[PDB]
Amino acid sequence: FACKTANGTAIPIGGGSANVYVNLAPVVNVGQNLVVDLSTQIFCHNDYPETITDYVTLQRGSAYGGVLSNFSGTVKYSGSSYPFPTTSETPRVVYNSRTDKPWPVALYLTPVSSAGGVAIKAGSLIAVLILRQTNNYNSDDFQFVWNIYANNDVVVPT
Amino acid sequence: FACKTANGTAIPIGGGSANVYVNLAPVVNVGQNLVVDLSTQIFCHNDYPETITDYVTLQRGSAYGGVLSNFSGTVKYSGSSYPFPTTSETPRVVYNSRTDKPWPVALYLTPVSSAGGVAIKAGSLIAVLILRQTNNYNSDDFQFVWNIYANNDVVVPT
Ligand SMILES: OCC#Cc1ccc(O[C@H]2O[C@H](CO)[C@@H](O)[C@H](O)[C@@H]2O)cc1
Ligand SMILES: OCC#Cc1ccc(O[C@H]2O[C@H](CO)[C@@H](O)[C@H](O)[C@@H]2O)cc1
Ligand code: NI
Ligand code: NI
Repeated sequence: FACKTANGTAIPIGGGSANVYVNLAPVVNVGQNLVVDLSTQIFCHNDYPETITDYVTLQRGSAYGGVLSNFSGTVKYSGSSYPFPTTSETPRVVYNSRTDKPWPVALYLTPVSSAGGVAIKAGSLIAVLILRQTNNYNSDDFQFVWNIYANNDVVVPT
Repeated sequence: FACKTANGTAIPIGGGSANVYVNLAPVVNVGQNLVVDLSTQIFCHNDYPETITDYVTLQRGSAYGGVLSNFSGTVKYSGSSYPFPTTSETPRVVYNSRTDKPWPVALYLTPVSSAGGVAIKAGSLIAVLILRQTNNYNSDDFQFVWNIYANNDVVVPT
């Protein structure tokens, strides 16, 4: 089991850490949502699916920088929604193919009501998402840690 | 099969990730190349050359930060040249000795016409190069992920 990012990098068997740079809507008004869809960015696969089932959770999601201070939101993982920053590990999603498949994580973020002007700075860390991978085969229990960065400023107009 | 960097770190049998810092020409004009030769830094060896042949490709090369935004380039891998960021996995290089041999990868980067001022920041991630290793012996298929960082600022004069 290993993962890769779009036009990007890989975190190999055994886990590790990587940076993911995402383009964000440049303007988001109070009452609109900023959507950070990692399912187009992070892809994973099972290396021996004919005998091994891989189990993958979002063990934890935390907010940083402008997202931490100026937005509130939720995280959607494989079709269910949870608080973000997270309060517990999600249910497992099964990976059972050698073909790269999306990690089905998306953040749905909305400006706090007093936010105005530059709410997220270009180049800044906005989130850390920990993918936890286990299996039905051995004692493997690995973390794949994704540091998520904004490529551009996001402005909340006034 | 494992790899190390000169005065540096190691990625052991089975693959993994490591960080590599490179010195860059401090001033580079439109129409000139920054040459980043990793073959003097990254070295690999075969752990059982008497019965095993190791096959090593450049699986993917990706650009980040100032290189992604301010440069275009190519990669030379074992005597052939390709676009960088890459568009496919290269042909293989054979490793058949216990003696350290260079991984023969070099990047040639040239500023785009909008580059001006500090086009690459000191300390910043500039590229990821993924070495994929297999053999003629078993099912081993491992990735060695090299994160390339700039040691110094590179300026594009205006
Ligand atoms: O002889 C035939 C074979 C084989 C094979 C054995 C283990 C293995 O582990 C990785 O791939 C597994 C499956 O994706 C993971 O569950 C492990 O955590 C680990 O990443 C992958 C392939
Ligand atoms: O009885 C003596 C023996 C033996 C032996 C079997 C496998 C092996 O794998 C490593 O070294 C091999 C050769 O470098 C690699 O192809 C593998 O992927 C792995 O890194 C090394 C030695
Ligand atoms: Ni694989
Ligand atoms: Ni060795």
